[PDB]
Amino acid sequence: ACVHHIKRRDIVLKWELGEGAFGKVFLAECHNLLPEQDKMLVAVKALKESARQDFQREAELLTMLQHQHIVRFFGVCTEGRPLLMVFEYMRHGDLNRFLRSHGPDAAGGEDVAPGPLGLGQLLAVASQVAAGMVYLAGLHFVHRDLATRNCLVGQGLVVKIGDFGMSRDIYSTDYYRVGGRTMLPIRWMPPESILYRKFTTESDVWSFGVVLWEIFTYGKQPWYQLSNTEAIDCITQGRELERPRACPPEVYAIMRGCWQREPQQRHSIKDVHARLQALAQAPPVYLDVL
Ligand SMILES: COc1ccc(-n2ncc3c(=O)n(CC(=O)Nc4cc(C(F)(F)F)ccc4Cl)cnc32)cc1
Repeated sequence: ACVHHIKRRDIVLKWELGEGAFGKVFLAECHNLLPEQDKMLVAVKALKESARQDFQREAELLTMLQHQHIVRFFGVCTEGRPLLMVFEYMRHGDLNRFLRSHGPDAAGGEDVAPGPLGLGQLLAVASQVAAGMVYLAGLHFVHRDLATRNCLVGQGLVVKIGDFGMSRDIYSTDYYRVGGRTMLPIRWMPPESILYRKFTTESDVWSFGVVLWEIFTYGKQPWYQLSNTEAIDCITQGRELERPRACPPEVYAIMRGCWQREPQQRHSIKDVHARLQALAQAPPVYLDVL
C-alpha cells in the first residue's frame, strides 16, 4: 500500500460535478500538491458506503498505473470519512460529451475550432486512447469497459483513459443489466465476451475498435438503432458496424483489424497505435487526400 496520502486540511471542496451510486465527484482546490503550483484544481471522488477494501484496491491499482494517457491519480485522504481519491481535473470532461458537442448535431473555443473536429483532430484523440491501451496491455491489465464515456479530455485536448462507476448511472443505456447486479457494455464487447464470458487484451482491442467508431461518429451509440437483445444477436451473428461518413477507408481498415472474429486474428494494440499515430502526425497534404 505505497499510496500517496494528502491531509484533509489541504483539500477544499468547491462543488459537485457528478454522482454515481458508490461515489460522488467534486471540484476542489488542493494545496502543496505540486511545488510548480502552491494551489491547484482537482476532482475528488468521495466514497458512498467491503467498500473500504474496494477503495484500497482501486487506490493501490491507480498508484501502479501511471502514464501520459491514463487518468492521473494524486492519492487518498484517509483522515475521517468521507474517504477521498484525488484526481487531475480534466477541463472538457468525458470524451463522449466532448465528441457530441463538436459533432454536426451539436462553437470554437480555446483548444478547438468551431464545427466538426477535423480528421487530424480525430486521429490525435484515437492515437492518445490507443497509447493508453498499449500501456495497459504492456501490464497485461484487461480494462473490460473501454468506451469514450470512460475517457476524459483535458486542456490542449489531452485525452486519458479511466474506468468510472458513475458511467453506469450517467450512461446506463450503454449497459445491459443482467440478473439485477451486473452491467454489461454489450455494444462494446466482442462475441467471445458475450458468448463465453472471456475478457482479454484481445476483447480490449475489439472495444478500442468500437471506440474508433464512436470518435468518427462524434459519439453516437454503436447499434443505436438496436435494442440490447437485437445488438447481442447482431454481434454474435458476426454483423459489423458501418463506416461512418467522416471515416476514410484507411481508418475503417484499422477498425476491421480490431473486429476479426478470431481473437488471435485481431491486430495488436501496439500495431493499431502505430497506424493511428502515423496518420495523426502525417502532413495535411497527405490527410486532405485520405
Ligand atoms: C472533470 O475532471 C474529472 C471528472 C471526473 C473524474 N473522475 N470521476 C470518477 C473517476 C474515477 O473513478 N477515476 C478512477 C478511475 O478511472 N479508475 C480506474 C481506472 C482504470 C484504468 F482505466 F485507468 F485503467 C481501471 C480501473 C479503475 Cl477503477 C478517475 N477519475 C474520475 C476525474 C476528473
